[PDB]
Amino acid sequence: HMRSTVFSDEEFSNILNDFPALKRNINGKRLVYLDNAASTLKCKSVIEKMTDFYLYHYSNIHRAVHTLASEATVAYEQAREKVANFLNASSEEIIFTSGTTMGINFLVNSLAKSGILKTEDTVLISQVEHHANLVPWVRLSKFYGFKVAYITADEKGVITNESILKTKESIPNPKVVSITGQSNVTGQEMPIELIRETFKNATLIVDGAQLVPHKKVDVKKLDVDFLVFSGHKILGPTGIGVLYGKKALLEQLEPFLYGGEMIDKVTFEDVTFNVLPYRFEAGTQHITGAVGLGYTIDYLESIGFEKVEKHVEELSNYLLEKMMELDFVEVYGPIDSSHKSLVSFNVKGVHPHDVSHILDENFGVATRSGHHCAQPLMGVLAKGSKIDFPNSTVRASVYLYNTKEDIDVLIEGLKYIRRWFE
Amino acid sequence: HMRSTVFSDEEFSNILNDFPALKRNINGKRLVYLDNAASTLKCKSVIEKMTDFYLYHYSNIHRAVHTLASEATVAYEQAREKVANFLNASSEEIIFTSGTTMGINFLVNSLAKSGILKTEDTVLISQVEHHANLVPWVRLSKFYGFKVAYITADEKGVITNESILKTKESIPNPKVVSITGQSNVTGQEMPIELIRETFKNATLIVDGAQLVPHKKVDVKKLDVDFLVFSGHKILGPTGIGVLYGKKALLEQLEPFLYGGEMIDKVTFEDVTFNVLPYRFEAGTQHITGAVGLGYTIDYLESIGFEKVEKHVEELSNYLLEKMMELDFVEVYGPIDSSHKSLVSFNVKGVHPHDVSHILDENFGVATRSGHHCAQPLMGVLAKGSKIDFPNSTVRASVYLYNTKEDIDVLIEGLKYIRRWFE
Ligand SMILES: *Cc1c(COP(=O)(O)O)cnc(C)c1O
Ligand SMILES: *Cc1c(COP(=O)(O)O)cnc(C)c1O
Repeated sequence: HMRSTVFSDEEFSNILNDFPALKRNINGKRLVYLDNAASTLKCKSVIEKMTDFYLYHYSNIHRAVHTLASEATVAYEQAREKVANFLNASSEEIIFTSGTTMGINFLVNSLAKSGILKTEDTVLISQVEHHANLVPWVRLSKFYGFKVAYITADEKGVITNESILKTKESIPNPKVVSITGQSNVTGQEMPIELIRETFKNATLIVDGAQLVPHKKVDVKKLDVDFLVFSGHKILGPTGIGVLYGKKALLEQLEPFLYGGEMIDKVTFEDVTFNVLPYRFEAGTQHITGAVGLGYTIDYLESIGFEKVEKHVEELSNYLLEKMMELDFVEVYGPIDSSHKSLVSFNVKGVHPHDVSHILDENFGVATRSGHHCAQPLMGVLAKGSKIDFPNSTVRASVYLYNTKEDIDVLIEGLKYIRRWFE
Repeated sequence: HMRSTVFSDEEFSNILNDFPALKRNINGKRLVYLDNAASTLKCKSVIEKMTDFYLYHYSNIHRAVHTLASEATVAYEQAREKVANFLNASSEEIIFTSGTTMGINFLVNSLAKSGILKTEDTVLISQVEHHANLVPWVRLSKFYGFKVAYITADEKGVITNESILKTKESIPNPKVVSITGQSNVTGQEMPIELIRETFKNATLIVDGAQLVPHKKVDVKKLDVDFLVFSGHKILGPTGIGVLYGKKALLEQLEPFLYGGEMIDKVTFEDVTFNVLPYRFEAGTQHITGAVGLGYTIDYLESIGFEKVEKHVEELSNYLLEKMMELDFVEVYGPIDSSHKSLVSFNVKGVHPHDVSHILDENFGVATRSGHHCAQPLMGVLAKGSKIDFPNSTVRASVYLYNTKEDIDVLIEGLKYIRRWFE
């Protein structure tokens, strides 16, 4: 018994067989893939469907008169609809992009050009944001003149409900609030609805890159204005992301990028724009990445996405339990049920890169060491550290095809690393 | 005998076998794919390599933290080298993007943000430009205040050497010149060396999206400042493009997009940027797309790119001469050896969309009708037309896997339309 409360040994066994990378061995040990927070492994049946699409159903899309162009166009718009149903949005509220990062850049630039984010307006973000939801705001404040303010994290990197309510006293009327739906370092799932009510007049953006892959997201319930995520973190193709926005807001936004398809009329001197969603898709999109993403979502819904979520939840609880028992590790983030997907940590007396190196070479375990694209968060964690804090951490992250046994290999690995450095 | 002065019947038939779409039949007719100028068919061996990458050598990149991460990093970066070598560029001068369109948008925003293209300045483009190399200039000139000027086309859409000189009399020192390498409507390969020598102090950008797939481009010899093209038009994956820029210029440009990997140091208040080329690659790129495009380049080089080029030339000249024989069609563009790849035309008394539909439903022939994302050029061609010009054209376009027989099926379909429908 694989030790699941969610999947039978047969269903689960079938799932694992969908991921050929799991048959890889590193120095004679099976691959134990715990770097899911950076990117995920690919499903053979999904990738075969993309291959069939490239080889037999492919051409450029829209203005479709010939047979392949119709097929490709229909498949692409069908993919948009699968994504809209997955988020409870309408299809004209789904814009295909290159990724989360592009999505955030699209918003900052489009909000400023549309006249919504002005000089001396304030954008409020959190201290635990990924560079993708931090650097565009901080750098572009120098060109457009807005100010950036932060919701502060505690010395373990936690954004408490109290911090959220306290920030509102101090920054009462932010023009934009952009926050992570879940930290790629602390593992903390954020209280999005509490944020939405506390900053009732703000344009609210959620960085969904870590959240969307393992937890149900209903954009109407959350009442977010915009949400972004990346395909490659949900078993999907690279080069494909999603931007969701409220139809009423998208209708007033200046396009980020310009070119073909997004126009209606072009003259040498002026342009007008197409309707939604095409207004915000300039030139040839990642047609096959979109179709592939659609097929990824079909795969997840065939397993059943509530089961995906529960399985990841039980893996997360087990990972965090086992990590908390080790007396020679320091763990970051909340020790509560908001903590999901991943555990960032340091082994006392051992450099993070050595932890990841030995885990990989001697135990076949893939983890990541470093700042995890959250350099300012590291400075916050340093203040609460009780060790000689290396300004970086090790990170183990779980997803669909992981097991409790994978986690037991990680633990065995870490014990070994402690005994080896003494 | 397949009528090639370039490939033996043996080699040619192996090349055809690489493209499974060619086995498709439309109402009993074999696919005759002549919409290459929109996008190209995919090679099975290439797509199998991409499949092997996705399933067995996949992870996020640029940090040597575990075995699959290193593999994936090496593969992506060797793909960057393959592109650099194909264009005779250094690898730090090659930036992966989502396509040609994102590439132009990058340049316009970055040139403005960097203080290079200012309110006083003029960008010179041509009247034949695709929307990708027209709309961003026109629309952003309204936010940034620079001026847009145009090299004029004659009434068949031809950009003559004399028109280029005449523009130089009125606009002797444009800050930026952005010009097509080859028009997607007239097929005219532009005289890039002439343009480079005539505007020697401008920042010269070439939109190579139609050109690069079938003609050797040596960026050092041409001495262009920037060049852009799209993967999907050179047998490659969707969602992937290339931007080439001279190292000395890339080093002074503000990045277009911000996020992970493109930074060096991030604080809550300031950022610094990574080295070339990563300065201009924000967040996770289309990893597998880049690898695929490398393998596409390998494939073209195993055939022999000079042979590809000569095959497309021989096909282009046959297409144009057979179209010139037909007294019921109006042909656009120059009737000389500058005309390559594609022929835009109208059938007298028949709407372009009906031509395309009849060709597809009766002859298996894929063509495109519409404005081809060049609406201002349509207005230019309207004045030279001798028929009731429908503000659109039919276009047939040839590439590697096409044959003189394919072109003969097109011609037969056009005569069927004339003879019977009528
Ligand atoms: C991965 C991630 C991003 C950036 O995604 P890309 O796909 O690399 O553009 C942003 N935010 C969070 C929280 C992430 O985990
Ligand atoms: C196709 C094309 C473009 C746009 O390419 P995308 O891949 O759609 O970004 C730009 N210029 C010309 C001349 C083209 O043929």
